[PDB]
Amino acid sequence: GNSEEDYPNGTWLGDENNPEMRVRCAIIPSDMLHISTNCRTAEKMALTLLDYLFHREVQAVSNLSGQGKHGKKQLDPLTIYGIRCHLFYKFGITESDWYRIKQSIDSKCRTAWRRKQ
Ligand SMILES: [Br-]
Ligand SMILES: [Cl-]
Ligand SMILES: [Cl-]
Repeated sequence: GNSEEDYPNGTWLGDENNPEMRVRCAIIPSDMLHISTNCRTAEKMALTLLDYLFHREVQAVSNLSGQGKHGKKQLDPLTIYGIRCHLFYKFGITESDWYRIKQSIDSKCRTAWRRKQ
């Protein structure tokens, strides 16, 4: 989401006060606060956000780059940037951290695909 109207009942990933580090999403306010306090590492928060933001059927046919053996859709890039910003504001992730978090997201998408077979 670039705007509040995209998800009127949702939340901002990142910080609403920063136009360059915010992405509107479908997660409701109380659920976002639950994720904040229950997901105690950046990796756990990333993977939990992924399950709130992308249906498992979408995860099964997607990955970050949109590449695979018979094609994969890219996970929505603006939403992924929103995850990055959200993790930065909560945990202070570095570039190295983010690369690894991306590896964990891609592994989760591969697991979603395997579970369907
Ligand atoms: Br990004
Ligand atoms: Cl809150
Ligand atoms: Cl778990």
